[PDB]
Amino acid sequence: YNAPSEIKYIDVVNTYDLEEEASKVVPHGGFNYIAGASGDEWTKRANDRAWKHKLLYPRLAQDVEAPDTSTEILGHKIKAPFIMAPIAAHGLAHTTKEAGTARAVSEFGTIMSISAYSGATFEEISEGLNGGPRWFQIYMAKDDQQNRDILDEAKSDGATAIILTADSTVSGNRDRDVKNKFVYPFGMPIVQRYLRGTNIYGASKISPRDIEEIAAHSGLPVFVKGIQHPEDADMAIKAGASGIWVSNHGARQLYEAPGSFDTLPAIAERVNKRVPIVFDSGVRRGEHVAKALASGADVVALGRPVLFGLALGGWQGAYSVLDYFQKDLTRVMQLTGSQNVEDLKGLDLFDNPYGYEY
Amino acid sequence: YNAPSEIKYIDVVNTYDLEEEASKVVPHGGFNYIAGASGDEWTKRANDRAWKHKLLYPRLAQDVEAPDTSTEILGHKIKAPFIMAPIAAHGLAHTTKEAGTARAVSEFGTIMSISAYSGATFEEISEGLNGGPRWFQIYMAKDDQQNRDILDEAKSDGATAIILTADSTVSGNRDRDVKNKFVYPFGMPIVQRYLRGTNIYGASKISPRDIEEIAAHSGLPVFVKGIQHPEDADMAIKAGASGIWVSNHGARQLYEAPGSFDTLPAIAERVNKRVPIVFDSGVRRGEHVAKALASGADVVALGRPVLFGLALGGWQGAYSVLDYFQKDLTRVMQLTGSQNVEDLKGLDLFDNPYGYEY
Amino acid sequence: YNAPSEIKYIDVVNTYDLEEEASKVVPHGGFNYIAGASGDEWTKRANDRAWKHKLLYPRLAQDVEAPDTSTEILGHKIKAPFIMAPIAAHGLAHTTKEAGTARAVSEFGTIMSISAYSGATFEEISEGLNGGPRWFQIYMAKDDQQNRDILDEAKSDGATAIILTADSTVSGNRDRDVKNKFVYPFGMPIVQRYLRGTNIYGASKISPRDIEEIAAHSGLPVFVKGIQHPEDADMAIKAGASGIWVSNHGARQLYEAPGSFDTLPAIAERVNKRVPIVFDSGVRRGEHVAKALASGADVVALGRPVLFGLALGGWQGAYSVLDYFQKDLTRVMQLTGSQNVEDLKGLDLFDNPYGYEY
Amino acid sequence: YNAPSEIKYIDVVNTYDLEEEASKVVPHGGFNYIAGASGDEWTKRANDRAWKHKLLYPRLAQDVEAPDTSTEILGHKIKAPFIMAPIAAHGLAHTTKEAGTARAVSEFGTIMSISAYSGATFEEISEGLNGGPRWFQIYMAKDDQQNRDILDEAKSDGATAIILTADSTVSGNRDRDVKNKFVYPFGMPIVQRYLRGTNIYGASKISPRDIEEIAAHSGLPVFVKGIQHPEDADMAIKAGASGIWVSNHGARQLYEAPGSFDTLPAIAERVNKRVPIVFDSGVRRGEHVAKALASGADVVALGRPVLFGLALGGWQGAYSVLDYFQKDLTRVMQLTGSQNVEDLKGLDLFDNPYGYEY
Ligand SMILES: Cc1cc2nc3c(=O)[nH]c(=O)nc-3n(C[C@H](O)[C@H](O)[C@H](O)COP(=O)(O)O)c2cc1C
Ligand SMILES: Cc1cc2nc3c(=O)[nH]c(=O)nc-3n(C[C@H](O)[C@H](O)[C@H](O)COP(=O)(O)O)c2cc1C
Ligand SMILES: Cc1cc2nc3c(=O)[nH]c(=O)nc-3n(C[C@H](O)[C@H](O)[C@H](O)COP(=O)(O)O)c2cc1C
Ligand SMILES: Cc1cc2nc3c(=O)[nH]c(=O)nc-3n(C[C@H](O)[C@H](O)[C@H](O)COP(=O)(O)O)c2cc1C
Repeated sequence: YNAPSEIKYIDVVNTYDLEEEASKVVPHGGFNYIAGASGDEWTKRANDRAWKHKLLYPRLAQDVEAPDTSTEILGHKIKAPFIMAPIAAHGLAHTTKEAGTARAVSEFGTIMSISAYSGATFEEISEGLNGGPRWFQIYMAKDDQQNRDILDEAKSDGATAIILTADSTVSGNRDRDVKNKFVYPFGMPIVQRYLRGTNIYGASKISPRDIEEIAAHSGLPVFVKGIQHPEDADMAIKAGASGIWVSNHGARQLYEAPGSFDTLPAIAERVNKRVPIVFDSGVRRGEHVAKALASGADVVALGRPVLFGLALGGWQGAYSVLDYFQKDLTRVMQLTGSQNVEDLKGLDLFDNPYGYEY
Repeated sequence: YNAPSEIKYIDVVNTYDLEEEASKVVPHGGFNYIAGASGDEWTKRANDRAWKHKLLYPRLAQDVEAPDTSTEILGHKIKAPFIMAPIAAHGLAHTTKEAGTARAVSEFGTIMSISAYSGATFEEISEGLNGGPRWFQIYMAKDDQQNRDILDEAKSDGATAIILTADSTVSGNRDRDVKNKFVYPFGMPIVQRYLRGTNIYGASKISPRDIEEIAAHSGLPVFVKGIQHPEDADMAIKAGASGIWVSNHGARQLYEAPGSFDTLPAIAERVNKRVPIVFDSGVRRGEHVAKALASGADVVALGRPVLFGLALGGWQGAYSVLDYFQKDLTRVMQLTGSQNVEDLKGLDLFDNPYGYEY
Repeated sequence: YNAPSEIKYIDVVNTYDLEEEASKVVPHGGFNYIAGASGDEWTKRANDRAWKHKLLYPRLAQDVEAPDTSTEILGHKIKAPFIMAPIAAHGLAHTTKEAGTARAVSEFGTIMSISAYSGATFEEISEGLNGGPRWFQIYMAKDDQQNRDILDEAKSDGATAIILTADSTVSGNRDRDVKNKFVYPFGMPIVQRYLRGTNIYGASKISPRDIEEIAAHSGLPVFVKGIQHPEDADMAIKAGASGIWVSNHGARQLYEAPGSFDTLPAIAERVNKRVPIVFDSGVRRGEHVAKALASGADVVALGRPVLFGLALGGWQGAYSVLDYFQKDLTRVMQLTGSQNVEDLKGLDLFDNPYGYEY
Repeated sequence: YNAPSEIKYIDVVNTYDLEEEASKVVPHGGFNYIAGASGDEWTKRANDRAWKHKLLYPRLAQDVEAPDTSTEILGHKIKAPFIMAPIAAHGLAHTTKEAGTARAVSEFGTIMSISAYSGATFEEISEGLNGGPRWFQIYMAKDDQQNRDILDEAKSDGATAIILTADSTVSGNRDRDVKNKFVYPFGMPIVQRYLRGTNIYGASKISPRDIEEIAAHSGLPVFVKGIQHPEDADMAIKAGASGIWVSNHGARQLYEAPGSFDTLPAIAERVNKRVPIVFDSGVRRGEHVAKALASGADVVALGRPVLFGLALGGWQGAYSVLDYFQKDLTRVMQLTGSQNVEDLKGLDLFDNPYGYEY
């Protein structure tokens, strides 16, 4: 597998163009694994078009200070209200793999989410993180010893939250991967450390009782990731979740489902401040960060655009994408009259009943 | 007429691609007879786009068991909540014609619907069915002796329900067939057995009084097929129908009518459990099966995708399509938190007022 | 000007295809005069797409008789619920001009509307009409003697109604005609008979007072044509109109206005049976005739499709288009459970809030 | 920089075609500076498509007089209800730059808006204006001496209103300019007159307190430009604004915001006659002028179409565009039954919930 290896900063004009650019340097199979989605990708398109359902108003300012994008989540002060989403197998995008992404995320000043299906060992990731904050993403194993194992791993790795991904009991119908007959070219050292001698995908099982078990034994706040329905959010909190991570997995799971942003207000209204909300699935612009905040998210998580940046320039390319989002958000703050992230949470959005074609 | 004859399993990634694939092996006229629809096909497109009006939520599970797709209708236990729709002239798709479809349907474990306009004799179909359950579809004849004849045929053929198709008093404005000057290359042996010596299309007449007559004399439960309006459903039940088959005939009849799925909730609310509902016209994915169930159908009927599978691989190709739907539905069950078909009937759907372009 | 001259019947599969077909035989300038509309034609497209806003239901029959398309308007029994719209300069489409259209309309058995801007003399039209019913369309002249003149002409010509076109005070912004620098190649003998010695387009002025004047002096029922707003319909009736002709002139006048069919229900509700309603602007299918009837029109008027038929086959080609509409409507009647034109007035339409893309 | 220099009248059929025509004579970088907008231009498209959300009705007349497009704003009688929007750097379009635009605007008989970022000196503009009315557009400087300077400039230049642009604290994300690496080829003499010896873009800061300061010290009525939210309109008036200028800067500022016309009714309802409203951002047709008037604007401002006319023909080309709008509006008046600009303010618009695709 001939992944790119060049390390360089990139001039990000917008994140959409990074997809086609990365397609020229990433092997075909791996690129389509990253870029593709379930079915004919209608729900991936819905994730993108949902942002046109609620529109920003330019507005007058009420404060004289320059804008400040910093915020805090679970006690971590971060430079901007976005974190890195947990994504498997960064080596499909770049030879420096998860260590490269971790270096970009740590140097930028936000939180790295580590997929249990990382292609890098934690020691490799730890070198890139250089002490930066990290959260650990897990799937629910049928074998409860494996859950005890991975929770111990997360604690030993300095994780300050667990991300329990609920929406991946089985894979989505990812037509690109089926047609390409795609096969992972490398292993999963973190899960293999624990599975050796005891099928990896088939080891995973979630219900409210599962959430309760993980929350009771992790010693860390647990986000439940993949929530799209408000009653699930309520049930997850009552079962002990310390956070709700609104997501459809980048449209890589259930097909013919809503665009993720369209589900956020109903969830936020039901959560009603009880726990923090992370929002993902389709964030491509600073305007999207702002809209998610205005709609009840505390932070968003970034995914594909960062991986495409990693493909194009390693840690410096991924850093360029994070820098782009921070600068893009700053512009949106100026033009919406917002001085800080809290102001963005208070924005009034214009409801567009016409949708994408207007 | 040089229909395909090869028998093989096929790797179904999605059913949409089967249309173009079948177009390469089926003679032009017959293929466009199968694939085409009335007018400029806007209502066929509406049947397809209607599925984006109600979207599935991924949700947490409440049961530990593996998913089970089986269900029961009119006392028949079937492997999945879909049956074969009655379709004329399977010999346009494959030399093994209705016997090939019947073998796939019986081996899979669901119900075969036999069109009165079959190109195969019942003995030919019976060999494929090998004892499997079958329903018999009829049109209302103007000559009441022909109705007595075909009801006797159905009983002699072991049918356990009659499908009275109401929406075909005359043909739809099927532009493809007119422009191709298409002509059936073979006969209709089942109707000819009774019509000989006594114009076939012109023999057919329906009103509530017709439904009452068929229901009173068939000795079998009667589904009325082609219903799209709730008041017709109520009238049909009051006239003695034992089932409502919501359908627009695959958009092959009335043009500039709604997509069939959009009509289902209003019908289901009016039927209000009185009789079983079969839904068809546009089912292409497991998500569609689930949405129909959640909207009040007891089972769906499959049509064009199975015929395209038959064209590509005979009974094994048709079987591959049925297998695809069963596996696709299983995935949807996992991701919606559903353990069984009854759970699917209880799903909450997201209303998408933006329609297809979102 | 080299207009087609061939006379032949044509096999009409749909009326949309007649446009491109006619473009191959009609001189470029004249063809684009017939086919074009104001601005970028968005409102012509709206006239067409409006039909997808209200959808037909297939439904059970309640009567045993074969369908009958006949109806009556202002005492004239006509073979089907459509008449010929007043259209200028039929010689742009065919050398037999208005006489050819009149022969088709009379032989079919409906009403011919004669534009004051006919290229044929009345004697020429009269030969084609062969005694068939005719209505006379006028514009309001600034010179009231010209109004007295044309009303006398209409009476002498056997007209049984006047069509007062209100929506043409000035021409629409017809980009095709401006860019083609189109110029009428022949004269207007009917208006010239009266204008000689007394600038034709500039002779025309309407207000409720104008309607009152025409209705008081015509000796015939007056339809006011071009109505799109209900308050205008009420004002026109109170001023003495004997009919309301809902129309946007085939989108050839005001741009960025609604599709004509979308305006019909509000007008019909306000008219509330007081006078007959003629509907036009975008009728292309039997389904459109049915929908207009169900929405409050007594008849529709046909325009461009008949002219395209005339271009392709003279009176026999125009006849073929009328025959197509009658047969198309008959099919729609069968499938909607309608035995006669009154049944069509009682149809329940499905409201499609998604519009054209569904 | 090789700007066009030819002076000629042009035959304007519609203003949309002027864009492509100007692209053939304006240098690539400057043309894309004029034509482009933020992001992928979705909000520029929204400005255009918003006009299809409210549709005009053709209607009967209630007055006998010929239409009159004149109106009055802030005591200035103008020939038609549109003015020239403030636009920087007209020299990108034509060598005669702002003097050419000013000559067209003055000769036509409306108000010229002068951007503080003009490429022409005021003396150059004054020659073109030849005494015609002018308003002066400013940005809020951080250095309050610069605000005192520019307000003195405006008064010395005979300005009769100040346009305080609020929506440009920083530049929009104008992808065309970033990708073209566009750089202004000439200077800004008006701002340089005051900035010399005391970074131009970075000199600009607005809040209600800023509006109050400008309104208290200008000696002239102050319009606040860039308003899209009603509460900002109320706050601006309470702070001393004498006018509200509804605008999104031609979509050159905040991305993923509404089309400007969609924001106008809510603003007009809140302003509730307190001060005049100027509307801009997307006006391309006489129908748009009429719709803005009917929705609460007193006049509209024209932008890109006039600059494209200037590129194609200098002052005579810009004049041709103004003449086009006046003639186009006259047609719309005739067909809506409107005799004067006040009648246009009273029009009833058809609400189109289907949007652009209908
Ligand atoms: C290539 C790829 C791999 C992913 N791997 C994981 C994973 O291992 N665990 C997980 O919880 N989510 C995974 N996700 C989902 C992401 O966490 C996140 O929800 C998604 O990337 C957001 O959508 P976006 O990148 O289109 O904005 C993955 C997504 C992609 C595209
Ligand atoms: C080629 C073809 C032949 C059909 N023949 C019949 C028939 O003989 N009797 C009947 O009731 N329906 C017939 N139908 C309608 C089907 O029963 C069913 O309603 C339709 O196939 C469902 O639409 P779909 O296949 O697009 O999902 C036919 C449909 C097709 C496409
Ligand atoms: C070429 C052409 C000429 C027309 N001439 C007249 C006319 O002279 N008088 C009139 O009242 N309407 C005239 N109309 C409008 C028609 O009466 C009618 O409203 C229109 O054709 C209906 O739209 P459709 O043909 O697209 O269905 C004309 C329309 C066309 C296309
Ligand atoms: C090339 C260009 C330059 C502009 N410069 C200014 C400016 O200097 N000051 C300002 O207030 N608005 C400026 N605008 C915004 C215009 O005043 C106006 O709001 C916009 O042109 C209206 O949109 P439209 O031209 O698409 O109809 C500019 C617009 C363009 C296209």
